[PDB]
Amino acid sequence: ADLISMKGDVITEHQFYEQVKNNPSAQQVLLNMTIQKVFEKQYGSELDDKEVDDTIAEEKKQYGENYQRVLSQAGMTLETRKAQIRTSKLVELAVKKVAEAELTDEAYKKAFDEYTPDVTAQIIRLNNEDKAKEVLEKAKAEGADFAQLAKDNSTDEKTKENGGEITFDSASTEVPEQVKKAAFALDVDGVSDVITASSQYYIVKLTKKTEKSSNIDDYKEKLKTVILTQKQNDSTFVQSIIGKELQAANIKVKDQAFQNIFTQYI
Amino acid sequence: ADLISMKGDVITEHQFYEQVKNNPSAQQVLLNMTIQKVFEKQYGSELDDKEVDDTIAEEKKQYGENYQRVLSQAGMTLETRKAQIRTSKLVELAVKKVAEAELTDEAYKKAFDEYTPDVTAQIIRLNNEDKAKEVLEKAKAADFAQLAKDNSTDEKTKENGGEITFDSASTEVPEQVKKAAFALDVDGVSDVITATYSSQYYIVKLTKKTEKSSNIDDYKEKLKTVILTQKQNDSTFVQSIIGKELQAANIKVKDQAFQNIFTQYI
Amino acid sequence: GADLISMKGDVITEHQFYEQVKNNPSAQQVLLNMTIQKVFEKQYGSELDDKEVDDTIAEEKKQYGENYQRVLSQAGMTLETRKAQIRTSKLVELAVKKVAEAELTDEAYKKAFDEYTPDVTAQIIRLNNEDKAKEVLEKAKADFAQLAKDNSTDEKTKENGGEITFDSASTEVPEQVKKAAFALDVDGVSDVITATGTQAYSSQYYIVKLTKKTEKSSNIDDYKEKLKTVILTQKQNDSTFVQSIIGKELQAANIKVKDQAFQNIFTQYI
Amino acid sequence: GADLISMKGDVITEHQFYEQVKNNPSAQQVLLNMTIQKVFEKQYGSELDDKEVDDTIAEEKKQYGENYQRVLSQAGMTLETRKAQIRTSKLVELAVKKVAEAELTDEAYKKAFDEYTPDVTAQIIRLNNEDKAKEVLEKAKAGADFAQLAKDNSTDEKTKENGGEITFDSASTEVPEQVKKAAFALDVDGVSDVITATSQYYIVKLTKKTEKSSNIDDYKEKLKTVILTQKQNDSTFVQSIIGKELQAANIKVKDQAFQNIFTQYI
Ligand SMILES: [Cl-]
Ligand SMILES: [Cl-]
Ligand SMILES: [Cl-]
Ligand SMILES: [Cl-]
Ligand SMILES: [Cl-]
Ligand SMILES: [Cl-]
Repeated sequence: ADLISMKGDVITEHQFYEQVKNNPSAQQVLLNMTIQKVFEKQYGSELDDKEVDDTIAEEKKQYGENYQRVLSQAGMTLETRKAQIRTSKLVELAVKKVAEAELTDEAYKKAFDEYTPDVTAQIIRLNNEDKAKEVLEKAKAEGADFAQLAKDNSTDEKTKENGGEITFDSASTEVPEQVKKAAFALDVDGVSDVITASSQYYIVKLTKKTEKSSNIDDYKEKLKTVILTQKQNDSTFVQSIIGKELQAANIKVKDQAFQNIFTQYI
Repeated sequence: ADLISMKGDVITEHQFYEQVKNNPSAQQVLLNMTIQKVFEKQYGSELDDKEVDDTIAEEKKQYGENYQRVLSQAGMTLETRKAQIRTSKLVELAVKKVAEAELTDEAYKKAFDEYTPDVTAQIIRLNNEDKAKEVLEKAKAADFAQLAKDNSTDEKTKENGGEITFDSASTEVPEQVKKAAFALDVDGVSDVITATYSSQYYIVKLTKKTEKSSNIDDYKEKLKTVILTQKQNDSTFVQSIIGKELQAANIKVKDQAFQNIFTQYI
Repeated sequence: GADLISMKGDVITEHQFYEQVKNNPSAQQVLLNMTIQKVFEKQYGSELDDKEVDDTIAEEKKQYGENYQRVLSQAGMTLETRKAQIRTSKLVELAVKKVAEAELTDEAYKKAFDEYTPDVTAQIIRLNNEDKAKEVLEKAKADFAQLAKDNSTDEKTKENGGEITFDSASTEVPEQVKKAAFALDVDGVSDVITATGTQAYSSQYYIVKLTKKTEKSSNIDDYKEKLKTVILTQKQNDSTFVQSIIGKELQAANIKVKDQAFQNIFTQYI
Repeated sequence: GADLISMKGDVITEHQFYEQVKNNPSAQQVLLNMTIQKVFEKQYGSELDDKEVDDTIAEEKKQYGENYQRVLSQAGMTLETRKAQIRTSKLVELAVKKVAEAELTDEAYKKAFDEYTPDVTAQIIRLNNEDKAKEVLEKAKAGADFAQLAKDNSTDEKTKENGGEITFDSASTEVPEQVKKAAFALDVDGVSDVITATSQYYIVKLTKKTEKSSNIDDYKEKLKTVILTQKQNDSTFVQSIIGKELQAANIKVKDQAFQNIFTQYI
């Protein structure tokens, strides 16, 4: 109950709460706790722990020895960050499930009209931007071998061996969004500009293009993936899903200090 | 008590405490609560309430009609800010005492040596260097008061012939103007002095100069103010006084989560 | 030792003048400053290039102009020993930056990261009169770039439609202007902000229009360098800190004060 | 020459210290004072007994008490140099007196005579508070005996025990100029209003007024002492005497650093 003690006085946990409740950073914590509980009740039994555990494991490799430090500077630990990813994946799972159910034929067609089928291309991934520009000037030379440039310079171990080559749709998650839209904009044998997506630098050469069908029926599972991704990144949709899940949980704010921050949702 | 309720669950105050205690902005609130209680205990009787009201009055004038908006951004009200300002003055007061107590004869000797008593002069300030050179050829040959009235940009001195009295400790006039002025003879005109958002140009005419007395007591309080004002703005000094006052209060941090924000002090 | 003054049937020698001048407070400071110079040259001298010292004294000569020679006399300096003083100052602040860097804790970085607010773009309109600021405020309830271009006293911002980018740590913008701007929403106009009438500056009045706001990241490393500089420049301007480093460095030299007259001026350090 | 400071692999010597310190304005003042001291000690020194200085030293030492060592330190000085300063001061005034005596003229005597007011006996009640002064002012004007009012109320310890009584002329420095001019304007046995000197508050009663004689010969020696004392307190006169005495010594400045500070005299 006592947080701090001194000569002739103490600070209690409740005294600490009564001061800190007006802090906007602390108000955000109660909002995020409420989003966690509501979404845990609704979709927590549907979300596997392996979905969270793989992502927190994935994130630990990206930072490595800096991971303990950066979390402590943000005021977090292994558990609190795990809860944050879990919360984020519960909202995403809810957006996925509500979107899936609302998939219309009129929706499938809109995606179908803007869809692109398999496109083979040679991609070179880079770290240094000075290298990326130096690789690009070589790629536009008279008899420039794009394959050897990929073999010599590219960081991507999987495509590096095969002269940077890769095949992908609009629905592929294995290549970035900015990289794909650059690839579809090119003519065949066209080399892209330096595409950017502690970030990564890409150059793409368009090799092949495949014909798209009239019949939508065979592209159903891939158009589904495009529409879901669009809904995952439509913030107006994501905020509605949060708002509607909170309204369905029937949250009552007991202390009036936290009344305004829930107004966006309630 | 409960803070949020929903279908078959509540977020309790203690659960909110357990999440929010790691929040860096929250950790600052407890530290400030601890500083507020200790400094009130020791220096509260000495501090008069009127100069706390002078600061919040000045602060209300600065922001004007942005004050409630700026206060809400910080997560505060007029009352809680007035408490925060009171704490600042209690720390300021304690810092002043320890600075007063650490005054040596050597610091006075040094401050006395570097001090130059009040001189009276006439200054012309200009934005353009080549206009300052044009005005200087007139000034060095002349009615200096009129030249200031017609050319000077300093709106404070301009109207009364560019007239000004200052000593070495003066913050009204720049270092280079002061030093240039002290080095002049009476009725002498300086060269263009350049003070360094935007650099300015100056022409100084010395009217009068006070003779610096032998005895140090003649400028005792003026030198005391120089030495204390310097210590008041040293963050390292202020943070050391806070630390020593917290150690004299015999603080025990009971919750491990706050241990780190206190190690700098205790 | 030589003779400094000669009269009929008597002289003042250099040793006799020394034996009197050693009690002069100003003279005791000169021995202290000669001591600081020698120690800081031995330690950090090799690191400092002479070009930067030549830049400072060249800048300084332009600032004073033909006043400079006259001004150096009053400071107890010739051109040579001023150039040496500037060098010593640079060697001190160089040494203070190293120890400040070496004493950086994670809590210092964390506290700075918490209090720091990232770059926001905005348009400002500085004004001399209060009644004119009330006039422009109601008009700016609008093309804020035009209202800046016509009315703004700040000639730096006026050219680019009043626009400016700044952190919380920017000293280019006043504290109350920054705090007012961070409290706005995007495309939001503040009421009149007032920099009050003090001795140095006359009272200024500001109207702020927030244009862009960076979202504050979760990763400290995105702002590490800006947070590093604000913590270091704080310690650089702390007189107590600089004095402690000087005192530490003088203690490391193992200085023996031979003449008793100077013992007290060294006691603050040793 | 000897070593002042030593450290690892280096020393600062006396000559090195001299070559630096000689450009310092305060150090240049010391040498000018040493030169004034040696010249005046050579010419006039035999006339001044050290008892004269020792009496003045014992006066200061008895005043400040056991803070005497500290107040000398605070003034950038010691017993030996302060003793030398008093000595040099007394030899200058002694030398100035001789020139003043020889330059006495009947014009000078006539001007002193016109401004002179002869001996006046008056009872002064020195008061620290203005409220307490106006109370005693009422009591004196009523019936009342003025000697007891001074005994039972005056702060000046010397006059208090003698019934506030003191005798003086226009020359006497032991009573203030505002009090003297008030006293000369009263009628015999008349009481003044409250007088402010600057802040102490005086009430005068004129006991005895000497009628001023028509003959200058009746005040010859007193008027002489006025003229000489006036020449003593005239800074321009004193400086000129020091200046001319330095010229007579045939002073060569053997170092160009000190050339300018002597040029103020020679
Ligand atoms: Cl093929
Ligand atoms: Cl504050
Ligand atoms: Cl002391
Ligand atoms: Cl020096
Ligand atoms: Cl707004
Ligand atoms: Cl005493």
